[PDB]
Amino acid sequence: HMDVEQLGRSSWTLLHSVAASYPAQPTDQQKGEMKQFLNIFSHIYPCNWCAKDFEKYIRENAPQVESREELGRWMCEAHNKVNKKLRKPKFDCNFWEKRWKDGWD
Amino acid sequence: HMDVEQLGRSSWTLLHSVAASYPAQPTDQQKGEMKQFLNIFSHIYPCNWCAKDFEKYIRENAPQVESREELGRWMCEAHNKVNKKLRKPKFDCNFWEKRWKDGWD
Ligand SMILES: Cc1cc2nc3c(=O)[nH]c(=O)nc-3n(C[C@H](O)[C@H](O)[C@H](O)COP(=O)(O)OP(=O)(O)OC[C@H]3O[C@@H](n4cnc5c(N)ncnc54)[C@H](O)[C@@H]3O)c2cc1C
Ligand SMILES: Cc1cc2nc3c(=O)[nH]c(=O)nc-3n(C[C@H](O)[C@H](O)[C@H](O)COP(=O)(O)OP(=O)(O)OC[C@H]3O[C@@H](n4cnc5c(N)ncnc54)[C@H](O)[C@@H]3O)c2cc1C
Repeated sequence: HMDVEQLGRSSWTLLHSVAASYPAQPTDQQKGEMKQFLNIFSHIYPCNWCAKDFEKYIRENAPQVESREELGRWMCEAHNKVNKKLRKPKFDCNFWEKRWKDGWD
Repeated sequence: HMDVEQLGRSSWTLLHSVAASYPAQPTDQQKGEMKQFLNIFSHIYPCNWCAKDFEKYIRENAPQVESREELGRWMCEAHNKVNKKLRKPKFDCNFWEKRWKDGWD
């Protein structure tokens, strides 16, 4: 059984929350585990076509893990690629921090 | 900002969904990435006390990744440890597959 909407909202909540909690100056270790986290996520995400695309996205636009600001923007753009594919409106990445780090809306 | 309830429900949805999609006979690779996924998750989960505990849980009761049936039960019991800590009722792990693999309730 696949409930792709609830799984999708839940999973974006988790991804954007992890990027909002990420350091502005990450350790070399924090950078490496974030890259691996994201790669593995793309292998095991339980919505099979969802997974492969996001996995090609990670290969063609590698996660930017040098800081919170870069990672958050990266996530916002990864999510917007999926929004475009689904004919949903674009999210203003200028407001990624207001939404996910400060928690407004 | 930390909204631990929505983040928590979202994150359990993702974890139980990944275990429901896991093979009954996983490849050696699938086993290794699941272990690493879970370890990294426990490092980066954005609710700091939540994270450390679950990380000690993974060290004291290592993820059982040999099959879907074992992994799903493991996840159910990991979640029940947190339910106990929060004075929520215990979930019947006998019904883990009905809930998360078949999608009823
Ligand atoms: C990696 C991944 C790939 C997916 N691929 C597919 C797919 O191929 N086909 C499919 O049908 N579904 C896919 N899904 C599901 C889809 O993305 C949506 O989650 C689902 O349709 C639910 O949509 P929603 O309108 O409730 O909000 P969601 O798109 O899940 O958004 C949740 C909330 O995030 C905020 N938000 C929206 N856009 C952004 C952004 N760019 N940056 C930051 N915050 C934002 C908004 O506040 C929004 O309400 C995928 C999910 C994930 C995690
Ligand atoms: C790893 C982790 C650690 C956390 N630690 C804390 C913490 O220390 N303190 C804190 O306040 N919050 C913590 N949270 C949040 C907490 O677990 C809940 O998610 C949150 O309180 C929301 O509760 P809920 O009643 O909406 O349902 P949740 O507990 O999130 O459950 C979601 C749904 O899962 C199903 N379910 C319930 N139990 C099980 C089970 N054993 N197996 C399978 N399915 C089940 C039910 O259908 C339930 O509605 C943590 C979350 C995670 C992911």
